[PDB]
Amino acid sequence: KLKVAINGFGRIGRNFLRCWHGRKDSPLDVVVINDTGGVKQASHLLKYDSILGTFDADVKTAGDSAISVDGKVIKVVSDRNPVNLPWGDMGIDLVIEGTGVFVDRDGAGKHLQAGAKKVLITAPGKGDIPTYVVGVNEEGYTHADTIISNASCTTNCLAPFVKVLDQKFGIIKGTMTTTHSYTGDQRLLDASHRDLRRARAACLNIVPTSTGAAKAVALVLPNLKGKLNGIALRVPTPNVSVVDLVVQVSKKTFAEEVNAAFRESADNELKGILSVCDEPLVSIDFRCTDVSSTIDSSLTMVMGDDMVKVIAWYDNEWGYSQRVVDLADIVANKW
Amino acid sequence: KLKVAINGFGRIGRNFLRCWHGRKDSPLDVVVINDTGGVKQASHLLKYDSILGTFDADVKTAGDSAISVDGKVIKVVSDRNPVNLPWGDMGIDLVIEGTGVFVDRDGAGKHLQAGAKKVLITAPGKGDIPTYVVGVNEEGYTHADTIISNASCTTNCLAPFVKVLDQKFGIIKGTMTTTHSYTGDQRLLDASHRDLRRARAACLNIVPTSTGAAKAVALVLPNLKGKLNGIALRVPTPNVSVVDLVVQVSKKTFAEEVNAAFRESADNELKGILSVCDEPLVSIDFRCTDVSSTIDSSLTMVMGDDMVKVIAWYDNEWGYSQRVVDLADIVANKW
Amino acid sequence: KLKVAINGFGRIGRNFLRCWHGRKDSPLDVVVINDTGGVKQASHLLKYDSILGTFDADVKTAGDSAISVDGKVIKVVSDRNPVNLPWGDMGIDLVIEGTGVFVDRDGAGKHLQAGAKKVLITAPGKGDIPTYVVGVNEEGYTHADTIISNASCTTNCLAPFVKVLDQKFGIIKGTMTTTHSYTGDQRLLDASHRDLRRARAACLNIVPTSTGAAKAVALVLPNLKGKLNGIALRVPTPNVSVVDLVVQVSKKTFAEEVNAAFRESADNELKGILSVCDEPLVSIDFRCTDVSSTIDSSLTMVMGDDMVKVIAWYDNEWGYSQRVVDLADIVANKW
Amino acid sequence: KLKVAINGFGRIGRNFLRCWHGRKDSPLDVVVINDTGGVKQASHLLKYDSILGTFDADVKTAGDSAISVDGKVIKVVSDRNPVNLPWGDMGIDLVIEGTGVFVDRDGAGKHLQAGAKKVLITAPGKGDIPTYVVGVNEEGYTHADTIISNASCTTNCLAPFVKVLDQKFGIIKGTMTTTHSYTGDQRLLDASHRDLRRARAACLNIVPTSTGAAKAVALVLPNLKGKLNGIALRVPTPNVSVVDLVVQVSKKTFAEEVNAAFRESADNELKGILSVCDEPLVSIDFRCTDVSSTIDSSLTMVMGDDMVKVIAWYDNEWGYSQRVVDLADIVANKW
Repeated sequence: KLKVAINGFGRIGRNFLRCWHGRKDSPLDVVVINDTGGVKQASHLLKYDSILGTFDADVKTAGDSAISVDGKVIKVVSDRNPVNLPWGDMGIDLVIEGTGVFVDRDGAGKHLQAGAKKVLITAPGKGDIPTYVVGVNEEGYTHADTIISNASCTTNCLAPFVKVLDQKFGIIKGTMTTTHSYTGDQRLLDASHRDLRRARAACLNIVPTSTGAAKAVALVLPNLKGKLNGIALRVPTPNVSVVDLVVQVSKKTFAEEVNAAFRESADNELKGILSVCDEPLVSIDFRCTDVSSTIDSSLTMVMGDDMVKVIAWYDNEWGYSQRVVDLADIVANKW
Repeated sequence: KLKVAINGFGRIGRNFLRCWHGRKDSPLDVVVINDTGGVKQASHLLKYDSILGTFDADVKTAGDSAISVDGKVIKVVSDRNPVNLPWGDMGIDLVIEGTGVFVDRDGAGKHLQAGAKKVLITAPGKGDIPTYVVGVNEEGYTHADTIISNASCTTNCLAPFVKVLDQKFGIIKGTMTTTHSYTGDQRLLDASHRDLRRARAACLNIVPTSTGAAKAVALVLPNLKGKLNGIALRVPTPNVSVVDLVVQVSKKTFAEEVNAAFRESADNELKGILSVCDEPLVSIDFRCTDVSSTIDSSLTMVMGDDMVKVIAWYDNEWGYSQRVVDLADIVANKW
Repeated sequence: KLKVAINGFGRIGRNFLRCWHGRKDSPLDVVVINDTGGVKQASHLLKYDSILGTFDADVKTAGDSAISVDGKVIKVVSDRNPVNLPWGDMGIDLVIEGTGVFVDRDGAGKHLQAGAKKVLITAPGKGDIPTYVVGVNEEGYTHADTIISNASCTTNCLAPFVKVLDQKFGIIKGTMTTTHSYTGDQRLLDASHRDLRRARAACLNIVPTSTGAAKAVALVLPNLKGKLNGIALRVPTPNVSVVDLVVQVSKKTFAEEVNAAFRESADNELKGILSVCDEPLVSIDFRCTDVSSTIDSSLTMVMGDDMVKVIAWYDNEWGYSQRVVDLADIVANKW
Repeated sequence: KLKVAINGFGRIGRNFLRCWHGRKDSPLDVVVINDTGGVKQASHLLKYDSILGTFDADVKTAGDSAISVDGKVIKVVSDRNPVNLPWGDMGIDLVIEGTGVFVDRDGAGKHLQAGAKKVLITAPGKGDIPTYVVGVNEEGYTHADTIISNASCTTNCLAPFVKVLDQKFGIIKGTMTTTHSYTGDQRLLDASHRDLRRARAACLNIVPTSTGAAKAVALVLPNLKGKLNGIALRVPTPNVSVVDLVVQVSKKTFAEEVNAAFRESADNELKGILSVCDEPLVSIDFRCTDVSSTIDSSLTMVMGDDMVKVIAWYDNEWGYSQRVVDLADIVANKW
């Protein structure tokens, strides 16, 4: 139904495509991809992937500016400068902005110059741009919004249960580490990088970095402004990340009661978004799970009586892309 | 000077040997090794190691029950049952117990049956056994002690700065995660293990596990009984681990003041035991450092005003072995 | 139809179970598992696996000596000594011997003492034991055979195309390296192992080892006795291995003609066993492929005019288990 | 003595610096580095490295355009376009060209425009450019040569023993695989790359690639023109690579006799360049070895009677840089 274009056909982009493609009765129709990489490359990389594994579809080139996915021809255009793209002419309604570069209203604003009606950025914006997280504040999406964000996938992991915690015990202050699967921009071998931590061999190192995720939460849960801070440690697992959140709450509680509250929500207001796992699983068991955030219930601790600790696993790539589609077809669904 | 025997010549054992061997004017003399592995294997494995790298010494077999290390002949005996070992006859004074199995007074007690004068266990004991951590409570070692422990190397990392924090701001309650290099007992591929978490491929997984380290701290810093809890996440780095400690203190403080307190101690009561790093380093930069614990100062945070967070790197193998020698030559030094 | 028992429920065993379970109209019925590990563990490990990924089935305990797989109850018994097992009473026809230990006629012979009618060993035997490879010599299986082998999965990879090469160009002599995914018996950290190469950290090392595979080929392709030798290099990829075979042939040929011969067979006598890949794929694209051996056609070289080189990818775990079922239901099919 | 400038201060460049710096009585003096990265970064990255480990030196910034290495101030300049660099004014004699980009006489020729007297490229050139390998053809270096190459470090590994083999048994034809530590230009995660093989996650994959090394050998051992071909398989080890060379020789030989010939040369014409290892070592034991190439003698095979197979380990980074200095101080030594 909704005329959809994907800007950028790297990990996030391709990820969105196969996510959308696996859906029951998608309100969305994807007609075009803007990628400078070329049609041969876009095809190949869409079909094969070390993390998501081979795509279960007939993916091939259809001429020299399109790919088919089981017959379904998708168009492929190739401009570096977004103001050019034949959006207008192709009557595009929603752009998935996955390049990572055009995060402001001034960079992303270039898409509505090509004559596109709405833009969804797959990354936090630099102010004045409304971020949204399905399960957290999705209710607040006006149709008037021309440019919207979906935040980091860490924030997509963290916000849902922070909501639950805040709603039910009342976060006073808290801090958080994100044990995080290594990520594209890091260095295979020690080499040049603006972050001297991130210049360093990704496969050999626990590498510390800043995370936007803590302050970023405040954007979608205003009640938490300046109550959280964080750090990330990139580790040599390719995918699947864990958040390690310590908060102090106002309602005296205990480990078991916390876990009950998450289950309460996992079966109700967050069904499909939050899960609670009561099994002794390891990181690679959360590969390809459809939820933003799974609480590892055996690991929840409360010291005592008000400092609560919570460990949640998230699939950094797939779980996030799932949300992007969840957001995109709310945009579509209420037109 | 001190007649020293090493029981068990696996990682911990060999590690102790090359640690001792690199020392200025060692009060210790190592004369015997009890290993069922054999002399060819003990030699080879002592010379070559993926983590510590090739040992800078002439290591070779000397006949069939001894190895030389640059001429210095060390004897090698081979009984499974410790009550047998010719300790008495060889006049052994101090046994480094590195097998991991004989942790109680009833298992380790078997060494003084062979006629050994004192035993040092390289692991926490099961009650009635005094643990000791150099920098923390080493002052309390009586000579009367026949069986002593050195705790986990995690506790050896954590106790020193927990001391500082407790002494200076006063820990009320706190919790802690140990991002930890994977460890020998874990599974290369998914296979049988008492811990279903630990049955799982070590090189592919963030694997959660219990850590003794938090309660274990209380043993050496009694003021902290039941104030700390913890968890570990084994990750696919071979060596070099980080502790991620969140506490609530009673003296309102700020990130910068905390770091000053560690530096205060790193230059004084903990010189050589605690360091503070002001450089943006990554895990593999702490390989082969001589200290129990290095604070990553850029990472210290305080929210607000009393919840303090501290990240410290430790070399799990080398730093710990360094302490074992530090303990062993206190035992020797005051005879 | 065929009454089937699985001895040993580690990687190979569990692998066979989920392989069998995914089949169109299996002639096989699996009724019992002999595993000392326990029912809780066998369930969990059957459901979750880092290499094959979560099993797409309802796997759970059914009482204390059985597991269900989507309702289908499988029995679980637990003796260490095979002569005991209630095979006779349970009327077992075919034992999948996956423990790895009972490879001779004298060790495996213990199963027919429990009153089992035929045994299939999932590893090369020590002489007098007929090995079989589907696609290579499966035609020669008499029903009289009480004990049969399926060789190494390396031999299962190598034999098929060695056949083709031998049949069509005529191998004179040749040599071969198996770049091989690391394997269970290797060491996570440097520690005790009969092979001093294999004592060493698996995740950090290219580790050289002996392979049975070259001489083992001669067993199923007698024409090649003493014409091949090999070595393996274990590498830090978990699964998916490559064979790097150099032969000298008698029929002067060229890279392109060789590849044509494999395709000839991949579409005919080896359809489902050998594939030829004309795509620039990497190791992790061959995960979960159903064939013994995929030729990487872009990589075939001929120097000149008679020294041919061939690179084939194989899934060490899954592809092999697929064959085990292929063998097991030939045994069943011709009763 | 020799006025030396280093162009490019990435892995190869920094590697050369610490290599030169560790030398007995270097005829070389390094006075300048051209790096766009900046002085803070160049310092840090020179001091810390995941592969070579912390540099054993006082490395720090000295003002804003220089670094000190134990007092010894080295200058740091920063132009992208080489024709600009103040070589002339600084009286530079020899440029180490380590950027990788300026490999032709037309790109590298730009350095002698800045007024530099000789250039040494750390990579194969595109024709008309003399390559040199110490131990192989170093005798042929005229002083007239303004632009020289040092080939790939694979060729630096392979050429020495190919020489020995050719000299002593006489290579007729042969083929070769290079199991190779992953390398900078590969992809941390599946992403855009001219080579679709090399676009793929480096840490998860055995990735096949073309190697220049086989044809490249012919350049330094002309007798072997069109007698060798090769392929590489990048694997997830960071450093330390192995060459797997199969040749057919004319002198009927046997495994043991081959190995004797290498030892013959390792103690004579190739002392310090080729070694022969008779120990069951693994890849990570060859870290930081000073030789181009170590033969793994236990692995040599001869089938039969004339197809010889040889496995040699090389340190891709350090061993090569060692040669670069070996070449540079021949240039210096005969002025």
